[PDB]
Amino acid sequence: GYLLGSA
Amino acid sequence: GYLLGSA
Amino acid sequence: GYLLGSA
Amino acid sequence: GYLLGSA
Amino acid sequence: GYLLGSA
Amino acid sequence: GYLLGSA
Amino acid sequence: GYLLGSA
Amino acid sequence: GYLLGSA
Repeated sequence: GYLLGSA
Repeated sequence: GYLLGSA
Repeated sequence: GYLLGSA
Repeated sequence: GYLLGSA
Repeated sequence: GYLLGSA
Repeated sequence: GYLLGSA
Repeated sequence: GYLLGSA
Repeated sequence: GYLLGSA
């Protein structure tokens, strides 16, 4: 699984 | 922000 | 924040 | 299992 | 900032 | 901060 | 597994 | 198992 994000 | 997650 | 967990 | 996070 | 994690 | 753990 | 980030 | 983090 993976998670990709900007903040 | 932007988010993409998958599992 | 962002979270992804799996079990 | 796994856990991925930002804070 | 930016984040990518995978497991 | 950022976290990834797995076991 | 891996984690890549900027802060 | 492993743990990877920033603080």
